[PDB]
Amino acid sequence: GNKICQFKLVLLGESLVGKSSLVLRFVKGQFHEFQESTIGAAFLTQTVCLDDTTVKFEIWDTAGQERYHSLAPMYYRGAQAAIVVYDITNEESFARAKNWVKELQRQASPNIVIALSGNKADLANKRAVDFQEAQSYADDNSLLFMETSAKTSMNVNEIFMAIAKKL
Ligand SMILES: Nc1nc2c(ncn2[C@@H]2O[C@H](COP(=O)(O)OP(=O)(O)NP(=O)(O)O)[C@@H](O)[C@H]2O)c(=O)[nH]1
Ligand SMILES: [Mg+2]
Repeated sequence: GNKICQFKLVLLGESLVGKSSLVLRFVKGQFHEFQESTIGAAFLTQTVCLDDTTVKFEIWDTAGQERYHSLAPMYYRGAQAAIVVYDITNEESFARAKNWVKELQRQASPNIVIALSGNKADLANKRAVDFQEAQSYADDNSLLFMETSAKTSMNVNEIFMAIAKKL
């Protein structure tokens, strides 16, 4: 197909849940066991083929540490989609993700497409967040949910493509 679409996507979530790893996996096909905490935000782009449309993602990978919270609107204002990420081995990171969802629903664009990534799914032997519980939470709040693993690549391209399809 010859159609071309471009959308702005932002990743939000508690520090260490794997936002930069998810983006690096999707954009560069890389995964680093040792990834330094992001300062402010990082920016990357990736273009994919969806049906007869070429979709380019402009991705803002935000730093999740609390000291950067006040910068968040600079990154999510104007975003057409967001991926809120938590770590399936850490319930507090899941609670933090719910508060990011609330902030987006109240302060971001009214028509933003919000996805929820239960990341580090490869560490299911240390699970702290029940899959069905997270799926129900996502369903009830109109969020596109998938468990992902930036480490193994599980559902990484899938979550970005599912978002593209809904934009
Ligand atoms: N097992 C596993 N480790 C992962 C996964 N995704 C990220 N990690 C690891 O978790 C750590 C932090 O990842 P990183 O992507 O930097 O997290 P972040 O959410 O960007 N942190 P910040 O918000 O501070 O920038 C790294 O050691 C990374 O290798 C995953 O899917 N599985
Ligand atoms: Mg990061």
